[PDB]
Amino acid sequence: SDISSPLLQNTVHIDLSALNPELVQAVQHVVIGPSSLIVHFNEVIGRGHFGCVYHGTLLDNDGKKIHCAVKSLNRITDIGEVSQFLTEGIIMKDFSHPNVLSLLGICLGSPLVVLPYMKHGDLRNFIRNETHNPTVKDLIGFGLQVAKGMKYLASKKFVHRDLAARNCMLDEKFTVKVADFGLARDMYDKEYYSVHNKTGAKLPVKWMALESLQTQKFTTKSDVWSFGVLLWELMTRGAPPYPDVNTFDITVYLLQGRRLLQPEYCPDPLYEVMLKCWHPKAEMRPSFSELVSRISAIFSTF
Ligand SMILES: Cn1cc2cc(C(F)(F)c3nnc4ccc(-c5cnn(C6CC6)c5)nn34)c(F)cc2n1
Repeated sequence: SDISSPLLQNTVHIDLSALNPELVQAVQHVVIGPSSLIVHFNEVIGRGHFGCVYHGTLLDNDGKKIHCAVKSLNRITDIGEVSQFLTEGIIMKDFSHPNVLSLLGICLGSPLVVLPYMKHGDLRNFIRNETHNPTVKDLIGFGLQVAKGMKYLASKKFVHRDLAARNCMLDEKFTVKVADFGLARDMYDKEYYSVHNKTGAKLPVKWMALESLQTQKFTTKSDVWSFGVLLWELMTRGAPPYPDVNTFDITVYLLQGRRLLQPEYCPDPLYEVMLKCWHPKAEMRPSFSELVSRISAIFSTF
């Protein structure tokens, strides 16, 4: 009734006055009460170009304290670009898959992206840790899990656009979740991104398909490309792709027909899968449901 004590569902109207009405109801379904979440600003567990990520404490229908990471959007200053960002990714609320990063809620100067806590961090930093010992079968299992969640996202006609081993997280059961999409989309390691200078688009050149560099029209076939590079990172346990090829001549490398070489510890049937995902004709690349068929057969056998 008042300016000072409005109901929670109305605080979407108040603190997000630049939002679509369609989107007002969308983020009205996913509001988090401030008295139900404590944000630890004492330590940052993640930094992105829109803001930092903090450890949080979400309180549910019972007092149960579920750990979380809470993504801050403080650095995006324009309260109309914020509204655009919520327009891009609120569709995450409809997604539910064991291999996909879910969204717990949006709290409320910018809003707060409340996401499940990932005990083991991102997929790349895990496979690169000296003190970690994943076998060959393990890393293929990781590439199996991302293929499933990708197959789920592909079924929603959803183009993630930035599939890479730095953008998939690991919970405490080592379930891989595709992340870095929607409200979680950001640049969590700036080194690999080119900002286009007409479109503001952010480009992960080492992971983008060849048609994506020529046109900037991302598709479901272009994530298949990014998935085989993801296979490549796993088999090299997180090595940078194309260390002898800087971003500029990357197109010259791929227009010649040259791809990433077979790693020392990648089975030939798995490296053959990589080459099919990098086919110059996008419509002839394997689907994510065909990928899950091939990788499972490779993951079981030796
Ligand atoms: C302990 N924990 C931290 C979390 C961060 C997020 C996140 F930030 F929101 C997020 N969503 N998708 C992604 C994809 C990649 C990264 C990411 C972060 N760091 N890195 C390494 C430097 C490159 C990649 N984060 N991320 C999350 F949802 C849950 C989390 N749990």
